[PDB]
Amino acid sequence: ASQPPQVTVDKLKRLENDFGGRIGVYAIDTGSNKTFGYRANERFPLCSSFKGFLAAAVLSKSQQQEGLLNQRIRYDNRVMEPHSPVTEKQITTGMTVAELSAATLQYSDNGAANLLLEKLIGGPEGMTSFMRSIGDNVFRLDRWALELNSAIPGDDRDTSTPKAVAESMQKLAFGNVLGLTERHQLMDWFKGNTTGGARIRASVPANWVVGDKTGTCGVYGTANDYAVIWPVAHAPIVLAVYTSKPDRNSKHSDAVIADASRIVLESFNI
Ligand SMILES: C[C@@H](O)[C@@H](C=O)[C@@H]1NC(C(=O)O)=C(S[C@@H]2CN[C@H](C(=O)N(C)C)C2)[C@@H]1C
Repeated sequence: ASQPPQVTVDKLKRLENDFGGRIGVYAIDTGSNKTFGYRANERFPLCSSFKGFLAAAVLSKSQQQEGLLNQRIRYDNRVMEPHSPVTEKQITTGMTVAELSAATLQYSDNGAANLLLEKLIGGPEGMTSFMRSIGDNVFRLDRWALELNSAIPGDDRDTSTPKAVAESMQKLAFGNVLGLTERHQLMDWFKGNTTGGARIRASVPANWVVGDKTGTCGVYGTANDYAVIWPVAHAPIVLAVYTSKPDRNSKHSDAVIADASRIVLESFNI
């Protein structure tokens, strides 16, 4: 009862032509295992979207280190990265590992990301190692939170593919790589994300539940979102939407991400 894949491709190609850039998508119906991709194996910059996987890496570490989420981290006199809305307010108090993970995912706090990378996960190399450990052989993180957003065409640093992002989200949300407590916590963090209102969330009816993480590099019209979507009385759908434009000076488009998401989700004829 689903739409022919070529219909969906044809719609995405027209949207690409309107956008003036590249759109890559992959979606997984976790109940039927039906999938759909377009440019699904092309690399796109992750931008800040890696932070959802960073939070997962922290939870995986906590599953083996009792009490890790409650550990308090202080960062007096640290120079805080731009776009650190939570960490810049908690210097006097410090923040727990859980609070840092929630902030990095839900507010895209760069300071929280670099604090977790430095102090728990082992830098970009350790982030990449975590993804390898769940069978993602595509993801790579090469640089720290600010520098990874250059989004230069042809530069494979700090990239993944829509398929790999969606497949890794599926593993983390519903597979065995995290325990029940950790899955539930990860999903609750994604559900509370605050930066995705104009992207995948804008593509679904208001009574569906979404958990997501966005990325906005700020150059090369490059922006993205990936999500778990719970339709009414239907198995969850995992979706990744990544975009870029050839011109350094172009702006990204939230609306194109929302429209691509709508096209892909409608193709499952839920
Ligand atoms: C490198 C980092 O600084 C960015 C990562 O990609 C941050 N993460 C994103 C994101 O999309 O998640 C924004 S965009 C910002 C978060 N939402 C705001 C927004 O959508 N507005 C103001 C409309 C703007 C950061 C720069």
